[PDB]
Amino acid sequence: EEIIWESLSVDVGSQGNPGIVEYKGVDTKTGEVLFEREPIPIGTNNMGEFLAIVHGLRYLKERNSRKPIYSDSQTAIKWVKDKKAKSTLVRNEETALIWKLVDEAEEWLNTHTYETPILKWQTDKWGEIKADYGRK
RNA sequence: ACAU
DNA sequence: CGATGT
Ligand SMILES: [Cl-]
Ligand SMILES: [Cl-]
Ligand SMILES: [Cl-]
Ligand SMILES: [Mg+2]
Ligand SMILES: [Mg+2]
Ligand SMILES: [Rb+]
Ligand SMILES: [Rb+]
Ligand SMILES: [Rb+]
Ligand SMILES: [Rb+]
Repeated sequence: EEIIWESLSVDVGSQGNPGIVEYKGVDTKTGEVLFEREPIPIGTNNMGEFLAIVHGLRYLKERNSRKPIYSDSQTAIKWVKDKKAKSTLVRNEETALIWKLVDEAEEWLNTHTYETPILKWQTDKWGEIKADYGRK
């Protein structure tokens, strides 16, 4: 219904899908960029959306912050809930890095706890999430 | 269909 | 127009 402004918003950006993937997290209220991942040569939109949420969880936990996380990705929210990124991307030498990071993010989820609400950013009502890359 |  | 996902 209403935006929870006291929150962290995350999003993927890419060049191609599959293609070069990056992600970032921003303060929903101010747009301040709080973290940005260096581009990964090949990944998918959904893998990057998943990594962005898990990075947000780790970022907030390290800082003892109870803020929720907004994501625009129905898929990645479910993958985090399930602790399992069900990507179709081939696992090969070219995709090794993204898959390593996804595997490590799942491993983190399986070894840590959090109460962080992971909320759907309602793009249809609120416009683009504040972490968006402005590329579409 | 919906979400990217 | 193409792609990734539930
Ligand atoms: Cl990562
Ligand atoms: Cl909340
Ligand atoms: Cl959702
Ligand atoms: Mg997104
Ligand atoms: Mg975006
Ligand atoms: Rb902590
Ligand atoms: Rb964009
Ligand atoms: Rb979107
Ligand atoms: Rb589709």
